[PDB]
Order: sequence, then structure tokens, then C-alpha cells
Amino acid sequence: DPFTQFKQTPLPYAYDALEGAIDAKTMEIHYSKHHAGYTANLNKAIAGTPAEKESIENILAKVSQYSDAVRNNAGGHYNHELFWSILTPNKGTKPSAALQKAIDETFGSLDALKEKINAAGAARFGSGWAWLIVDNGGKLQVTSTPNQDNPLMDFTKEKGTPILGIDVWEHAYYLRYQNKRADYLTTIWDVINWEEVSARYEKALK
Amino acid sequence: DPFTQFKQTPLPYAYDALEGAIDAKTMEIHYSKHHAGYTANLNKAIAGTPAEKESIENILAKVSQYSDAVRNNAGGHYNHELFWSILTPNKGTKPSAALQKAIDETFGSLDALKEKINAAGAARFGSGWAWLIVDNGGKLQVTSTPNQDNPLMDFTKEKGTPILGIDVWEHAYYLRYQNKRADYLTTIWDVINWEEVSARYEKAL
Ligand SMILES: [Mn+2]
Ligand SMILES: [Mn+2]
Repeated sequence: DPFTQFKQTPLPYAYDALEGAIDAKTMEIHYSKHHAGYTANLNKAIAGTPAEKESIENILAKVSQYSDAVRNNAGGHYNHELFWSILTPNKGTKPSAALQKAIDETFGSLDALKEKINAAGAARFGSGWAWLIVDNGGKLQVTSTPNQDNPLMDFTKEKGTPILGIDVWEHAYYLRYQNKRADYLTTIWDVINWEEVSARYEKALK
Repeated sequence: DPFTQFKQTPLPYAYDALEGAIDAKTMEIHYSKHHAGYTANLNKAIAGTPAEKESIENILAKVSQYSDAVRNNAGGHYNHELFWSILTPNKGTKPSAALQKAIDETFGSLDALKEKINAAGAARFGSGWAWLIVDNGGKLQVTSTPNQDNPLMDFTKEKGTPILGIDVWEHAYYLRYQNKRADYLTTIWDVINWEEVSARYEKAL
């Protein structure tokens, strides 16, 4: 149906393509149940409301004005859209020169960045997301948020444009890693698409 | 070590005893990793604070005076201690006469209560718990809380003494049910120990 406000973008890889880090059954459920549900519920939640014709970024920027259903499902849809795009089965991607320079000046190295994101992910009590954002000053920052909240929401303490997000809801890792979220976080770097993160960085700075 | 402030109560059944609703792997991890972690981190978080020799209920009742680590781990420890106690492998328990009468007068029937708890559990976005509590009015109430918060915590709006809690963190159900939290909630009734719920009701009154 071309007239629904929001649609899930198909994955640019197979469900089993990320098996170095994420099991195929999790990819399938995470995409076809969890994310699909957020998108469907988003469309329902904004229908007949002032949010109905707003872009996802604009919904999020005013999310405190809308229902919890809008907030939770707008977050969910946005976060997952971004998540799938920053994963890849193509090994050895790396940050663009511009991004790498910013990473090194801000964190020291790519390993130091990964350590900071891993720590943020591990410290998120309950469900949530770890983020690398470009803040409103153009500077990189690592944050985490609860549930499906994200750095574009007016509610959020550390605001910025996300360029990388890692889902630390238990559904994202429990089938393969159970309670070992840290092992999930260590391993997911194997499938991060730094080309997409770098594109998001370039667009954020504009 | 007998001197630790909080200990996990041994499980009163085997890890595979609840397979009518909860897989053995989940029980083992849930108990020996998630709950054990809360208990250990609680003991650490209270060390050298005014909470150090307080009862768990008294920590919860004043929880906002303490760190977030105390809140999260006191809630974690409390909630799981209660949770294990209200599960059983023995089919066919039922509320006491007193609890059954109260349930019927307040919700209509046991089925109506289960429906209300199932709905509360399903509606809890993210991690958390569904509860049946006794409010200070003696009245039964169904609520939910986020994360490891619970109805004994000082800041909680819907306060009361929990007599039944059902964990809806994904770790409680993902290995067996994956996204199907509603199926977990429907099925868990088969292992609820209404004799313990009823003993908790008696104590709460
Ligand atoms: Mn997710
Ligand atoms: Mn739990």
C-alpha cells in the first residue's frame, strides 16, 4: 500500500547474513515481529492526529506532545530503520577519513570509541539503545537511552543526530548470548557498516 | 558466607520443574545469573551506607534516599525472591477462601483477574513486572512497574504490598516464547503457586 505513512525498509542482506555476530532466527523475529509491530503501531497511533503528516524526525522532535503509543512506536520504527542500515555482512568496512579523524580526536582511536559504546550499552539498565551521535555543536558523543527513546526526541537529555545505534533490548541478543550482553556488544562490531555510519555522519554535519 | 546482608533463597524446585511454562535453561540463567547478580550488587551498593543493616522492605520504603544501584538491585533482589516463591511444579493450587472472595468481589472471578494481570503485563513497554498488590486500604490492585521497580518503593504512585509478581523482562520468556509475551503470560498461570500468593495476602492484611 503506497499511502501508509511509514514502511519498513527491506533488509539489504539475508536474515542469516550476520551469523558471525547475530543468529538468523533473532534477525527474522527482530525484523518481522518486533520492528514490524512498531511500524504498524506507529501508523495507527498517528492516524487522525496532528502527527499524521509529519516526518519521523519531526514526530520525534515533538514527541512529548503525543501519546505514549506515538513515542514508543516512532522511536521503535526510527531506531530499527537506522539499526538495520548500519549492519553488514561485508567484513572490513571502516570509517571515512572525516569520521575517523573525528573519532580519533574525540575518543583517541576506534578501539577507544568501541570501548565507550560498549560501556554505555552495558550500563543501560533495562531495555534501551547505545548511540553515537553528532551533537548540535557538530561533536561526537556516546549516549544511551531507555526503551525506544532516541537522541532526536525532545525528552532526551543528550540530543543529537544518531549515526550509529546498537539495540540492547534483550530481544536483540538473548537467543544467542542470553545474559551476556557484553559478549554481544564485543561481537557486534564484526558486522557494523562503517560506510553507512560515515554517510550518516556526513549528512549530520550538513 | 553467612554474614552477607542479602542472600538468594534456594529455589524450592529444580530448574526443570516448571517446564509446563518456563524452560530449564531460562530458570537456570534467570536464577543463577540475573537474580544472583542483583543480590551481589545489592550487597555491594548498600555497603557503607545507612541501608547496610536494613531489611529489604525498609530499603525499598526509603529507596529514593539511596543510589540508583541500591534501587535497581534492591528491586531486583526483592522481585526475584518473590517471583520464585510464587511458582510451583504442582498443578492445581488455588486461592484461599479469603483471597478468592476478595478476587471475586474486586475483579469478578479468577479468570477476570488473570485477564487484568495479562493486560497489565502486555502493556508494560520495555522491561518490567506485573503485580497484584494489597493497597493500604486492604484492596487488591493490579499494576505494573518498569525495570526492577516495585510497589513498595517510596516514589511509586500505586503503592501496596505485592502478593504476586510476574516478570516481563524479555529474559524471563525469550528463550521459549521469543516475542510472544502474551503466550508466556497465558501459560505462566499453570505454574502459579496460589498457596504462596494466599499466604502473602494473609500477611499483607
Ligand atoms: Mn530491537
Ligand atoms: Mn527477571
